Amino acid sequence: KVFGRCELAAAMKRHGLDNYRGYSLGNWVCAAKFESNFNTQATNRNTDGSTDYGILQINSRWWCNDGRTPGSRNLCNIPCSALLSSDITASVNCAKKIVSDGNGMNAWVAWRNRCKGTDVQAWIRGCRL
Ligand SMILES: CC(=O)N[C@@H]1[C@@H](O)[C@H](O[C@@H]2O[C@H](CO)[C@@H](O[C@@H]3O[C@H](CO)[C@@H](O)[C@H](O)[C@H]3NC(C)=O)[C@H](O)[C@H]2NC(C)=O)[C@@H](CO)O[C@H]1O
Ligand SMILES: [Cl-]
Repeated sequence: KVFGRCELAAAMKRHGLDNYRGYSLGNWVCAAKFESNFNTQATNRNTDGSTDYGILQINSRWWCNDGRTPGSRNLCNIPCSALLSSDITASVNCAKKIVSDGNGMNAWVAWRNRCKGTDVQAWIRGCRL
């Protein structure tokens, strides 16, 4: 599923990400835009052999099991394929644990390099929230 911007904003708010760990909704929408272009099916291989999955490009070295990332963890206790669903529940629940793990939203490379320190409020402009 390719979410609309305000569509994804509304789904993220419903699942409790607006101001989760202090990060306003626009941060999460901006992160998803540059991680996945709002595409729940997005996957990308990393040089270390891990893969990033879904709307928030959650990585198989730490967070989910894809059966092909040796010596990895599965800290969200979930198959990585669950992160590709049109329903973002699994991705949001896993994202909550990631952003709680010490480094905040810096865990998302695209957020650090493209959203952090910008006017992220613009990402929810016009949305009926
Ligand atoms: C969205 C996503 O999947 N992002 C991936 C990152 O999560 C990952 O970064 C590494 O994440 C682990 C787990 O959060 C980091 O470990 C934590 O490090 C902090 C100290 O910095 C410590 O407080 C935590 O206890 C520790 N958690 C553990 C050990 O479970 C680790 O620092 C991150 N590594 C780096 C190089 O930033 C990166 C890299 O694999 O991938 C993203 O895609
Ligand atoms: Cl980047």
